[PDB]
Amino acid sequence: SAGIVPYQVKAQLYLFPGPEAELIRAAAEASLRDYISAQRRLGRDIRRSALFATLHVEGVQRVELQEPAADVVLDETQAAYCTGYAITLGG
Amino acid sequence: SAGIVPYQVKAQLYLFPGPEAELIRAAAEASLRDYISAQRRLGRDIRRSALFATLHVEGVQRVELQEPAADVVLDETQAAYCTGYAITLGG
Repeated sequence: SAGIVPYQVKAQLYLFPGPEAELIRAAAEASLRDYISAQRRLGRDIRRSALFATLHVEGVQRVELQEPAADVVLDETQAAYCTGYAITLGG
Repeated sequence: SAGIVPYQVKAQLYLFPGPEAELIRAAAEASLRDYISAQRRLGRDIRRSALFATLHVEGVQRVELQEPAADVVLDETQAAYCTGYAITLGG
């Protein structure tokens, strides 16, 4: 099999309309980048449920998560690598 | 007129191998009860993404959320009511 498993995170955040909206999105992105780094360091699977939790910073009413469409499960010889992310407002 | 829209929360928690499973489960349930009361008081929609975030307390690796199977979206005259919950351990 391939040794590196690629994944992307594509999500839309739905917020209440207000001036903090762009900031909340940046907070969600920072939280995500922290998650990406942590999972890389700990070599863990990428779970949709954890990504929802990661993106649900304060002010986020719902998260629509397009990618990854399914969990990223690694076999014993694989490592996961995030090939990019796109966190936008729904909203 | 508009009534009350019922929902239940059925989920299984998959935890990281380590401490006592039951304390983590109680914390997730406690977090859930807070979410239920908060949404009822604010009359907001019930979103699966928010429930994932709610159940992802420390120690939780993955959340399987059976119910509610879909988001509970209310019109301007409706209210949501949780008719019960079941938070169990996966493995």
